[PDB]
Amino acid sequence: VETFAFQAEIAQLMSLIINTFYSNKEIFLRELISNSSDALDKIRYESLTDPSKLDSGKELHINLIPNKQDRTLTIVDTGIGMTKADLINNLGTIAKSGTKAFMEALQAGADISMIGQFGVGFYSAYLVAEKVTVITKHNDDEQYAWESSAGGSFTVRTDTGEPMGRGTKVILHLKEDQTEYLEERRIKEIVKKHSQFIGYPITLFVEK
Ligand SMILES: COc1ccc(-c2c(-c3cc(Br)c(O)cc3O)noc2NC(C)=O)cc1
Repeated sequence: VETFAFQAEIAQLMSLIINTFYSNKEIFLRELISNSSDALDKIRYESLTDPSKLDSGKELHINLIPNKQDRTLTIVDTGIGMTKADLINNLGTIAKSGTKAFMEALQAGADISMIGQFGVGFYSAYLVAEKVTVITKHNDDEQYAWESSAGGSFTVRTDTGEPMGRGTKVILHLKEDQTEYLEERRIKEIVKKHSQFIGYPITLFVEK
């Protein structure tokens, strides 16, 4: 397990998200579904010139899986997946500029719900999750697990759990007072409100 420090600007963003009073927390789900859609768009596009890129799975879709016993909401997609370099350095490089723009927008009157316009919507997960685990698999690369409970650090390891084929699984370990996001009616409501036109099937699993 390797441990890394967030860039200071990203740590500052995470602290703002965790500490600012803001009731409209449900927007986290739109942001993660949007990221999944983006990753699905990319594998679809690349498959048009190299069909073998779908050897790791032809189905392009998103599953939402609540588990009340583990207190997790999991978002699974079969998108392009992230590489080790994506997780450790490269996406963070991009996030630095988006965070700067977002911060300046907030100071100037914008609200947290506009976060995705700056390319850093992932971090809205910390509105509802005490810990986020991201399991991801890109073609021709290994399966990795990224994880953070904020506080300025994250970890990355090669994942020895169930093989995914290709794509990304975001496991939200929900805060104790945010368990509404495990309820079927609540998730359905949020998907219909904010993610109704996503161009891939979204299957909301039910609990056993
Ligand atoms: C908004 O920035 C993004 C958006 C998506 C990704 C991504 C992902 C990805 C990342 C997150 Br977090 C997520 O919730 C879902 C995803 O499928 N998998 O490959 C990618 N790789 C690419 C290039 O999309 C990475 C950065």
